[PDB]
Amino acid sequence: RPIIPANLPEDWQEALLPEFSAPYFHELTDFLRQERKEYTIYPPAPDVFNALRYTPLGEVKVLILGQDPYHGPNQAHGLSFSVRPGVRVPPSLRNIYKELTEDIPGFVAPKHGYLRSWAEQGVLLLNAVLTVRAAQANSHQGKGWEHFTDAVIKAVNAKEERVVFILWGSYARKKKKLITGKNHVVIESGHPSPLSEQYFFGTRPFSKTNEALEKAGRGPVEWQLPATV
DNA sequence: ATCCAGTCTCC
DNA sequence: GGAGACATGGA
Ligand SMILES: [Cl-]
Repeated sequence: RPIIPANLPEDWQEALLPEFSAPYFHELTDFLRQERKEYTIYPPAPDVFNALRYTPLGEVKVLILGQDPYHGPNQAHGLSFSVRPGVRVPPSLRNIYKELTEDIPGFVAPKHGYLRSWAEQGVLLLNAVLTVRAAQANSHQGKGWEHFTDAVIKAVNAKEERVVFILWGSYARKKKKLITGKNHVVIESGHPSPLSEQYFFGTRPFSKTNEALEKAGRGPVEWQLPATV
């Protein structure tokens, strides 16, 4: 039987039905059940598909693709790079904020790390791999997620209206060949982790995104976050 | 003071 | 991919 996540927007359910029905996805699911039995796996299972829940396929105008979820306790909750109200801003997101402060005039980094207000504007906050074992970055690489996130990329690429794809890191950048739509734009760099920050700083992805959207008659993203959440 | 938050080079 | 070099600014 297909293993279909609950409460997805209908457009995602229709686009991704073949994935939820596929043998590779059944095998990925079985592996993840074993992993959750034997280890602490992030994010919590109810949150794994939250990026799709918060940004319907029809609303996507920017697709941010990181590597894999944050791998410490109470960090990841399915929107890449985001943390819940109350949670310390992780290093990657501190670096995102540093780059925004330089790239977008007037951006003021808030004390929180909650990025829901970006998802609500059409920014799909994805990672190439959607789960991780505690303390072990990229521990779930190469187990089936990449086929599923290829399918997500492909569904967005099939849209006619311009989407900006921002590929952060080597693993996310493997998706570049799938982005063939004539109206789409790809921005790529190193990941914003402090361990790769020399490959991220100065790449101006936020302004480049807004310029591309504007030239296509799409509205820019409001990158400023609320001061409190 | 230690620990802990990627990607390049050769084979 | 494997092994190692070089990767950081804070709690
Ligand atoms: Cl994440």
